[PDB]
Amino acid sequence: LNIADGHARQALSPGQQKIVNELPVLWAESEQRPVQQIESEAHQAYFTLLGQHGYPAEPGRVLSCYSSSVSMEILARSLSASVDRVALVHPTFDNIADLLRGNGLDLVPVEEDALHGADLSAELLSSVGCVFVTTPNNPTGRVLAEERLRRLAEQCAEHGTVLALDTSFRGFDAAAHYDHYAVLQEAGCRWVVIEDTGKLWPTLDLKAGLLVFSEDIGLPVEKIYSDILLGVSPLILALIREFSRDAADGGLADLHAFILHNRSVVRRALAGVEGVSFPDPESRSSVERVAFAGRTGTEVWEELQRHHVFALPCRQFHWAEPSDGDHMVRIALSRSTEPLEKSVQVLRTVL
Amino acid sequence: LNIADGHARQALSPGQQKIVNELPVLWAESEQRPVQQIESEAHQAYFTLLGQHGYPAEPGRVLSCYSSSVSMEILARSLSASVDRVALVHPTFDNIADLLRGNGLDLVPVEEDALHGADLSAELLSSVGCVFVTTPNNPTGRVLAEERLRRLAEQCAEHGTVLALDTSFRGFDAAAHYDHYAVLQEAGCRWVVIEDTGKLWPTLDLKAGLLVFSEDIGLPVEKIYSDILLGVSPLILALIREFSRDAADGGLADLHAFILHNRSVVRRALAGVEGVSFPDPESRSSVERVAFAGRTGTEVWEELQRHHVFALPCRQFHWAEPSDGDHMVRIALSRSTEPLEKSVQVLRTVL
Ligand SMILES: Cc1ncc(COP(=O)(O)O)c(/C=N/[C@H](CCCNC(=N)N)C(=O)O)c1O
Ligand SMILES: Cc1ncc(COP(=O)(O)O)c(/C=N/[C@H](CCCNC(=N)N)C(=O)O)c1O
Repeated sequence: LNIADGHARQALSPGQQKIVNELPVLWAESEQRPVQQIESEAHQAYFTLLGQHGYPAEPGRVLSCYSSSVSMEILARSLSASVDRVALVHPTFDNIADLLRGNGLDLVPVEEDALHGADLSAELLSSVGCVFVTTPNNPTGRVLAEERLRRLAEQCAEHGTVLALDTSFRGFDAAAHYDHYAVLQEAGCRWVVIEDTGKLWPTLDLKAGLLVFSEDIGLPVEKIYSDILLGVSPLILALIREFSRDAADGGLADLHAFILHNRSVVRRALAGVEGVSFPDPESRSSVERVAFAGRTGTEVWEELQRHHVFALPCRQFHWAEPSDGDHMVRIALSRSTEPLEKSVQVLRTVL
Repeated sequence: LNIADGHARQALSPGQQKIVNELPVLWAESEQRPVQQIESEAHQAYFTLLGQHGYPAEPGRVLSCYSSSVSMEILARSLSASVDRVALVHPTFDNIADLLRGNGLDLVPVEEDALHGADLSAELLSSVGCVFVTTPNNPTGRVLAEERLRRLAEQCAEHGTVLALDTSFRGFDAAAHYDHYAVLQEAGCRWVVIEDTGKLWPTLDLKAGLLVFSEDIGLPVEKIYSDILLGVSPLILALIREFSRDAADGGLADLHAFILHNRSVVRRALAGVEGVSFPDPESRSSVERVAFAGRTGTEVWEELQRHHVFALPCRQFHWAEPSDGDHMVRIALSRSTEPLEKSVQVLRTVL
């Protein structure tokens, strides 16, 4: 009863199973056509699916990577020559912090209330070479609103600061489907976006990170990318294209309704308990934070393990101040509903 | 007419076509069995296929990565924690150098004749924390013989040096099919090997790098691997498993015969031209160097392009002295014979 890893483990839909049934046809197509044609079609399907109409479609402005984390490694190393300090949203997915810090960058935490609620201080922006924002954020689900993205982008441009976005959870929240690329190109900061197909669908970790960057980024992303790969499998791009097309023809709506149901299953199952609260009431992400007073997320985690239920304590996400996450756990929602409901039912009895 | 990229673009055999036809069955399998089980089966079939029987089969000793270059990035960044200087075979695939140099390692080139023909000097082993050998080497095809691998491993153990091997081309040459792991364990040096499935078969870049290391490696490979990925798709591991089994069942002998045929087609078209010569007469790799007098490899490439034939100039492999490769191009042999044959007929008239 794994509710820890955020990737999708629910069954395929009928439309998605039909895609999988035609994998030999996609293989034939991948053998027959220029990879670039399929990649263009995959990018267009995925970006247009999620409202990113102004993405740069000239071949080579979007670099297909095996994963978001590969893209992130390329970005961190590309930053490390010219940047000492990154302002990083806190909490966020902890590997972002480990990848930046492992490549020699010093991190400055920016709390969410500060990031979403007001302009960043000039003193901060002038003291960092990059601002890095996960939107929708993991674990909180919080979406950087369009006006805030615009003001942040403008401020980064004013300060010569790179604006980097990790938009991996984009597909789950329509609030994140306004055209980010329009905003960034309009603002004219040096920017980079890491899109990710890998959390949306149960494609057995067949996915791509998509590293997108402004023409003036002034970082060696293209070169270091080239150092790591020539490209991703056309079969995976064809897969992405088809899953995006199925998503465009109602699949995406069905996925939102399914995550909403599982989020509901979780909140109904725990609402009467303690002492329990749900810090992110408006989140539509595929992961869910749960907070409780009295006990520690680590304790709760330890006890759930005894019952073969595996969630995540939240300490790891508060990468600058782990005690900040002492009283919360994270629960994965991209799960078949029956196994998910068993999981939180154990959680309820433990509490 | 692409004869540049090393990856395989020849037609599927009947038996490989049959594996592609079962991709939906392998998908359902991947959904239903623990990834670790499939991974162990994939590893066992690939290592055993190529004679690497003493590979450490305990889970977690073989780290499955999206590609050999991802494995290489992990190794490079791990080395930089405690190593300043790496001795690297020269020429070799230039990403190996660009990844090491880009993670902050200083490179000492070791020409192939030094590496294969004599012990490494005490002066050299006093100055480097790692020796890195690509075997079979790309682009030369040169195979590190068992006697030299043993002696190299003995010297690394004596000095405390890490011995690192890149064995992506292993499957093409039966001279590389003696058990490298037995040699490395016998010597007791710190060692790391990057195996790669992606050059052998036309799998549309569905592949894994396999990062294997001694228990005393004393480098943070497990931590850095974990920061970049959790694992590779079970569908890709299942495919590796099935392609390795088809190869054990005669595929591999047929592939050796196919590559030999195509090498003969190239040499048939060219060995009487000019001024033309073949630097690596004994190579059995899927890539082939051609030398010429008078003109430059870059200039041959430009003329080939005009006729829509894309080969590779060799400068980039001589990563410490590119002018060493000024008079050579590389030709990909993992190609359908007819396109390859058109390609060299064009290259013939050019020369
Ligand atoms: C905002 C964000 N950006 C990037 C990544 C990197 O994903 P990647 O592994 O490279 O495919 C994550 C990962 N989230 C983790 C899944 C861990 C990887 N899952 C997997 N099985 N491949 C989580 O939320 O549990 C993330 O939340
Ligand atoms: C000894 C060696 N170790 C690692 C690599 C990295 O392999 P990877 O691209 O990560 O799957 C190569 C690559 N050889 C290059 C292929 C270029 C990549 N092709 C692709 N389509 N992804 C060649 O010889 O042409 C190599 O020769």
